[PDB]
Parts: sequence; C-alpha cells; structure tokens
Amino acid sequence: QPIVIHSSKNYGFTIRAIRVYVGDSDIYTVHHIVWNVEEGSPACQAGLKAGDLITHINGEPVHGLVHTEVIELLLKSGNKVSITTTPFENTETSV
Amino acid sequence: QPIVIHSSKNYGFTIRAIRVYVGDSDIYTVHHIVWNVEEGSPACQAGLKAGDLITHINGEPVHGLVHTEVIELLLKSGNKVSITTTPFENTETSV
Repeated sequence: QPIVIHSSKNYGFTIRAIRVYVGDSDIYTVHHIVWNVEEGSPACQAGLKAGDLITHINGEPVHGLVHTEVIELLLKSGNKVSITTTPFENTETSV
Repeated sequence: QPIVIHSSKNYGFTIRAIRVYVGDSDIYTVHHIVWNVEEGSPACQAGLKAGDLITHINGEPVHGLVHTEVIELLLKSGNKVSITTTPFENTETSV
C-alpha cells in the first residue's frame, strides 16, 4: 500500500460503486470496488485485485465521491497512478 | 467446492447483502458476501473464506433472493450445510 501502477494508454481495470447492507436493515455504507482487472495489464502486473475496495487515489480520499468523480480522478492521473486499497471483509475484532 | 460445514446450533459466520451498481446508473446486482468467519468455528474448520460470495446453499442458487431469504435457506438446513462460494473474479474474454 499504496498500489503503484505504471502505464505506458490505460491502466487496465474497471470500478463500480457498491452499497453494503448490515443485516436485514435498509442501512448501508457506500464504497468503490475494483470490479475487474484485465490480465497482462499494468494494473494486473501491479497487483491490483478484483474485490479490492479503493480508499484513495494518488493520496486523495474517495470517501463521499460519486462514481463519475472517482473515474475523473483516475482519468486525470495520466501515466502513473497510486491506488490505496483495503480488504473487503470484516477487519474488526469483537471482544 | 462446495464448502461442507459440520455444525451442531451455529455455523460460525456472518453474511451481508451487497448491491453492485453498473456505471453511474441505478441498475444493480445483488451479492451475498461472507462478511466474517469466526475462528475455531465449524465454518473456520470447513475453510469458508471471508470476502467470498455465496452462490449456492445445498445446491440451490441464490440469484434473485434477498437477505432474509438466504437466511431462511441456512436455517432450514440441518447439521451439515454445503455452501458454494466464489471469489470476486470478473475477468472477460478479450481478443
């Protein structure tokens, strides 16, 4: 962390907005997930993985940003981009 | 596959429903994620992996089922439950 991707075109991945619901409730949290990583791509080489939640692009937090805003961050990045990711699973400890 | 869990009355895992949206649209698909697996439980013993998605319960597909319906499939199950899972893998056939 972060994942550094060097491009010569594209980075080679797609992202999707998700909602994660708790139990049977209507309450959710909003995230951006790496949906697919093309094999042989800079993103694939760099170790970016499908299912990874993105928290930052080039150090900028994606919290509160809508899908198109995140895409825009990736597009203006140009040739090299840094992506901070976190596991998509429970990371907390109960006592 | 599938994961075979040998319970007694708790399997030892938590599930969440997630919505994955297409682009900037309001269209989504639903996925049932293994959110947490309790150490030292039947689910842990069975090798159920947090972060993976449930596709079948005792051979029955979960497409089109909401959270409470997936719960019911698990409750109606006996001591042993077979769960089919898949990781996030959205690789396309590109030529």
